[PDB]
Amino acid sequence: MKITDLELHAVGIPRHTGFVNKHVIVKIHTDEGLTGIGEMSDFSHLPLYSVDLHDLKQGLLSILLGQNPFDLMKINKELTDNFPETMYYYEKGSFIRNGIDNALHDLCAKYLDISVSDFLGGRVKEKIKVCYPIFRHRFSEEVESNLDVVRQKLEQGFDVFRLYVGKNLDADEEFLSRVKEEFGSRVRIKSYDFSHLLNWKDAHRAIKRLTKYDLGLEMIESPAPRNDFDGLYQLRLKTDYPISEHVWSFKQQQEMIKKDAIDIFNISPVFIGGLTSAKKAAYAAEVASKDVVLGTTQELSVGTAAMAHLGCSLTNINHTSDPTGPELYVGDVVKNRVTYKDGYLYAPDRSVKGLGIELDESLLAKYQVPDLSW
Amino acid sequence: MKITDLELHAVGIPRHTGFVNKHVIVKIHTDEGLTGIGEMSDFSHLPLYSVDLHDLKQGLLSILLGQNPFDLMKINKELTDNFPETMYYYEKGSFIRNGIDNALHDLCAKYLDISVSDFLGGRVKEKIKVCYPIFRHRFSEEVESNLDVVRQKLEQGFDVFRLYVGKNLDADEEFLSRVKEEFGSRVRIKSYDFSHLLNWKDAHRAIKRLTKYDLGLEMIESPAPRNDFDGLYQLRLKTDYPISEHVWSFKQQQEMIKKDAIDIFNISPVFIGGLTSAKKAAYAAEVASKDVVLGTTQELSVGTAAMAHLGCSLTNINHTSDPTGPELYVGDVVKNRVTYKDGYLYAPDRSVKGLGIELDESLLAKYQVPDLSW
Amino acid sequence: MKITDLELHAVGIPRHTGFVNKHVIVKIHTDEGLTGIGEMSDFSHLPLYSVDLHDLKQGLLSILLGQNPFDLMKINKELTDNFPETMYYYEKGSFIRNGIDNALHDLCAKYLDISVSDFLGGRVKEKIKVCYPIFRHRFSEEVESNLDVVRQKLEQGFDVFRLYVGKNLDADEEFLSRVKEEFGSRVRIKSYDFSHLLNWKDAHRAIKRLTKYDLGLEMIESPAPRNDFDGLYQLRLKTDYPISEHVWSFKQQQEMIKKDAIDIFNISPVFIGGLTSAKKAAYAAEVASKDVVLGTTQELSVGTAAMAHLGCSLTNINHTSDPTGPELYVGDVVKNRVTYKDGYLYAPDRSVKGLGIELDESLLAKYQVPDLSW
Amino acid sequence: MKITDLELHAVGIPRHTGFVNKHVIVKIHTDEGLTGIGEMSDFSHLPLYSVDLHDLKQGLLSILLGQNPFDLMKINKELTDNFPETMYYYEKGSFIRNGIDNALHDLCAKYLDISVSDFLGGRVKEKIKVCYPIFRHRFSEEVESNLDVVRQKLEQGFDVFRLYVGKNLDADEEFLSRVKEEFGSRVRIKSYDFSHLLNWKDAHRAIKRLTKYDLGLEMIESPAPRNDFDGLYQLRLKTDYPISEHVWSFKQQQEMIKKDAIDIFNISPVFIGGLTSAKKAAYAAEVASKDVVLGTTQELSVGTAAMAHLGCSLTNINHTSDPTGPELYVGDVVKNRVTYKDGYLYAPDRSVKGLGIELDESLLAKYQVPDLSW
Ligand SMILES: [Mg+2]
Ligand SMILES: [Mg+2]
Ligand SMILES: [Mg+2]
Ligand SMILES: [Mg+2]
Ligand SMILES: [Mg+2]
Ligand SMILES: [Mg+2]
Ligand SMILES: [Mg+2]
Ligand SMILES: [Mg+2]
Repeated sequence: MKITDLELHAVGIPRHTGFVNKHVIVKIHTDEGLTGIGEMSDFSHLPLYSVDLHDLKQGLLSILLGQNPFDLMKINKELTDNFPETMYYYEKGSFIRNGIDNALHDLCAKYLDISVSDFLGGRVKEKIKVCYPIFRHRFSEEVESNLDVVRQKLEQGFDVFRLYVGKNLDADEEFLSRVKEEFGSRVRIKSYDFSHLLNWKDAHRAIKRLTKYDLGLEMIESPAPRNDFDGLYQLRLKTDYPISEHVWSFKQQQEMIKKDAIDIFNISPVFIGGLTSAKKAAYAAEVASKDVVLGTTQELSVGTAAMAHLGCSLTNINHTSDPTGPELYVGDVVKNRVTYKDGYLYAPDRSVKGLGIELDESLLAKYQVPDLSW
Repeated sequence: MKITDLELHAVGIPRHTGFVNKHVIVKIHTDEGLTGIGEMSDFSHLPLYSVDLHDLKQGLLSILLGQNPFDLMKINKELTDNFPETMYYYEKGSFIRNGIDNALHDLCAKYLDISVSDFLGGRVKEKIKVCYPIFRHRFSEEVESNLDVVRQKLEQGFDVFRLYVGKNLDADEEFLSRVKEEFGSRVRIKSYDFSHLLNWKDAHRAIKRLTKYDLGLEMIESPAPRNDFDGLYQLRLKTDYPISEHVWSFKQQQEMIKKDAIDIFNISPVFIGGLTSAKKAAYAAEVASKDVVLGTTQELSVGTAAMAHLGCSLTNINHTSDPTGPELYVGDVVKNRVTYKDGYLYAPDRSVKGLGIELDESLLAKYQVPDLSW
Repeated sequence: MKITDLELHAVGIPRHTGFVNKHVIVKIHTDEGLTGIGEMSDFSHLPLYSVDLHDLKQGLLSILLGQNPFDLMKINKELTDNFPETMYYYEKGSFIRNGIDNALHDLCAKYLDISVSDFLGGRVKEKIKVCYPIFRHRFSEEVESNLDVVRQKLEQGFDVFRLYVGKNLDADEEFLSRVKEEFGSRVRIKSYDFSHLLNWKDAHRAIKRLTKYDLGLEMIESPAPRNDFDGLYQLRLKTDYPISEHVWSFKQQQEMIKKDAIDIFNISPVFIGGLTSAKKAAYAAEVASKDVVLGTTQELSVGTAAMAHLGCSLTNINHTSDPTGPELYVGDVVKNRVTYKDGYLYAPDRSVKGLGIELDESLLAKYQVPDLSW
Repeated sequence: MKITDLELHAVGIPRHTGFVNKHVIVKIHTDEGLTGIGEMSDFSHLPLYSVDLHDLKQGLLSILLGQNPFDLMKINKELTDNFPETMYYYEKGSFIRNGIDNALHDLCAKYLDISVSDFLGGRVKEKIKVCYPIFRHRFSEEVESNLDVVRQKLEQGFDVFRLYVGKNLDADEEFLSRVKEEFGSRVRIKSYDFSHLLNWKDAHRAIKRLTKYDLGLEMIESPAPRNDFDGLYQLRLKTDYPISEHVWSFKQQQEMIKKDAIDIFNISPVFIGGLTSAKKAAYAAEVASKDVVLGTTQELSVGTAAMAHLGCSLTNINHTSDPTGPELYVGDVVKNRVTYKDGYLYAPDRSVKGLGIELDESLLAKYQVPDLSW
């Protein structure tokens, strides 16, 4: 059983807001005709340079050609050797490794005629609670528009949201006051996300006035600069609420564990390099008796499905997660877009082998983009 | 696909030394006729009390009956809920969980018609280097006998050994001097194992005189009392050689990681509760950029095979391991025992489904024992 | 003067709630006809396995046979060698050592024709204040039932209780509000016990809202996971109230002392291995200028009497203790069940030699159980 | 059973060197005619003031009169309340409490018709290894004289000595060189005692040149100023050999434990206030997994016997102790002095009740002194 070819399809699916994110859909072919599909989700992040996909395909074929897809540990070591972890949130090498490793999981599962769920340790639950994002306000003039978003997603079933804060605290505060006023307990904002834009002391001040509003608040995310482990720790000690942070490299995670800097590890395959790497991160968290939540970069259906299977196999997810990427796009490239019901992401049909998602050649062709250029 | 019955066979296989260790061979049956086999290896350790196997079978059936063997994460959480980690090296609950989880791996692999190796992440190598143990001297009068053991195992291919030290340093020293003298570089003693019997400062003194002899020395193991994390750390700082310690609970491992107390994590399924738990421990080590070696409690072929598959799937095993249990027994309960050659333990033929080991009913009957009584 | 035989009687005494706890009553016979009695209190705790009493009797006879009961230090070292401390709250080896050491105290005292009190250092007081437990609420619907419990025990003299909290804070809060309302200062809740189910930060949040009600509150017990010494310390620093924790091993106690992690050491013979071990723990606490309280696992009269003698001999017990085990059972196996008056546990009659409690063969036969099976 | 009177006899027994040390022999009488004897050993230490024995007798009678001698915990708390621990090596209050508590142990044991050994926890061994002291050299001219002392005590059975060092390192070095030369391995110097006269760094330098000679060296004692816990710790880290220090108060011991400042706790009843306090110190050491040795202030037979019983009841004495006080005096006030054989102190005949030592009125009369004046 061996890998014989690889395909990288660049696609651009516009968000309802108009901005077009670029993704790379992965196909790994074998000698027995089985093909695994994966997704190098959202390349549209800084740094402001783009990867040559023709060159990339050659490099990856050099790595995978002739290999046994079941040698996940071996292949992942080789992938990491060529695309080293960078300690940077949006390292493009992580997105690349992610697409390949996830496609490998789909491939192996298909070969074994089982769901990716059964290749990941089975089911602990059938679905995980997720939230819809409300992006940070810059002016109080945006509050009204965001209240409309909340009302709309709420009727569609999303009763939990996460709010990006830090730019305009007066606006953040107005929004929260308005939601509490109009929706009462009908809606919950499980997280106030600072996205690393404030130093911990400024975050503490913000946290102090924002938490005046507690609508089912579960965590404060990224309340310190990237990799400021000591700052996270100090803030963790002054904050009643759990502190969460994204995991972007094992080195970074190792340091936050050693220092007991955070309470919840926000893990997402795309940022750590795939399902294999995400499981390791999740297990490291488990060994350290720490909670986990699934994060997101706004992936499409194929990338979101990966997390659906992973999330339903973990025993240490006790809070609301973030993967609602499909909700932000006008379309996708699959035959069956992932489904959200009552603010929940369900694991794909367990009787369907592989990832449980199927690509649609017509859509792949429709959203096709020449390259990943900016 | 569900579990329908469970069998626990207590057996007593005498060591070449005469002492009879007791083990419990596990069989997990399903509705489709597939059966997984496992081993609750060596119950003959303190505390000086024994488990009622009739009661145990009922308790475990209560847990497993009707479950889908592929729900490893779910089942393991339930197993840990009923047999909590104890922070004690020889917690019998660990041996119990181990036998069940390993049998589940064999069961799932058989169902999928693949080797346990392919269910664990594939192969990184086809074999791992192991060592044969030379137990601690009490009197210098024992040195000669142990030199005979070294000469015998060496001609059988074992060129690497581990030496238990700490009781009689003069005897330890004579042995090492004699081996260096007679065998030169033909033999290596990869570890000096104190087995937690000395406080770190006394170990440091011992390490100082013993390391005068360096025959391919790779590590100093358990040079401090059980759970003395601070002592291990201090000793790690004063010792040039890597410090290794057995992993017996996630809490203990978490603390040694946070404190950077050791250099090599000695992991063995039996002491941590099975393959699922051992993989998590191995991955936590990997995430922390720490080395791993496979340890042992002197298991039989079924338990040793588990480590053979695990060991060949890990990318962070860069030292010699310890599983040579079968070499200490006069027999086993399998059709074909594990295979050693030139001091290496080979992972069973990847073409064979399951664990690649098969029970022998007549041998099971032959070594059968009524209970686990002392 | 030597030990000639040993007897282990397994018994099951149902609680008023119906659940039947199993205990093992101990009898140690000598060559001079004197017999010491002890109690391996409440074996009904996880792990979910049970000890073979036939095997256990053989192992213990192997240890005790022919020994001089007055060699307590020697015998206890040997007991600990065979039943090592585990760092786990409910290590069955502790229960076993406890029953033997306590029976030895009874035996020696009888031989000397003095009360166990006079063998333990005499009297500092004649009784110690204790409290009755109110188990944790899961639903607010249980509050009424627990208020009835409080009213009933209060009229029987128990004006002090301990409350298990952490599962449903809204329910915990309602209960406390209701008691303050109905009983005012007539009743005191000396402790809010989290039983290690919350990580320290979540406990801190709970402590913050629960302590809004202070009905003679004396301590916050186990507000962190088992063995989370650093967490206890951090919480100790953020909490005005004393922090208490159970002592289950010398290693654990040593760490909480070194780190100044807690304010009150909750000591109970059953969890530390007997009177000899409990005295050492109490004295270590004294040397460290730390307060002590006697804890419980809900023992019967024989086990409770042990604590009555111990408690009245210590000079560092300045808070309310927990041993009201007999109050939860429908019966016992003694001729004289322990005395509770005005919420106080009195030390047995000092003029009666030994423990001051006598077994009742008829009751022993009535509550006899064939084994410790689950 | 109650205390009815107390007697304090001041005595002066000259050392073979001529200097006359003063001690106070204690007698505690009861209503049943039983009398306990104790010893307030060696009052001849700074500070340069002396205690009024007439006043002291009144103060102690005020405390003890009418009390039940078996109330050791109660009486000791009261003794400590009136003679608080001082954190100073030679606090006279400790000597005072010691004499009373030890007399109480003798009294209780006599009442029960058992050996003090059986009142202290029994026997673990029948004797403990001790050493003879060689006082510090000031001039190299003293070396010869001390070699004569070694040769003399060696033929009498004392093959182990302790050497006081620090004043003249050249002399210390010559002595050690001369002993190694003349006696070879016939003699051992188990400890180099600095007696707190050097700051830790100067001690380290001394330790470096003195340990060039290792004649069965077991420990380095008091290598730092009194109560310099941090200095002891730092030195403990730079020294291969165990570091030992005398225990003179629970506060001091608590700090050395918390800081892990030493390896061996040198405990002596006289410096800590008696058998009751010495046992607590020994147990605190045990709970902390630390080794213990019995120290000395050069007591007579009654005080030395106390340690003989204590020493043979402890399980954590794994090194040579120091009580050879009787060997330095020309006489005593007992009918039969303690027994040494081959460098061991034997616990008095266990079949003899009480301390196993009896006073000689004739000797008491001939050695009596008017007071404790300097
Ligand atoms: Mg975020
Ligand atoms: Mg993105
Ligand atoms: Mg080992
Ligand atoms: Mg073993
Ligand atoms: Mg409690
Ligand atoms: Mg209990
Ligand atoms: Mg000294
Ligand atoms: Mg003196």
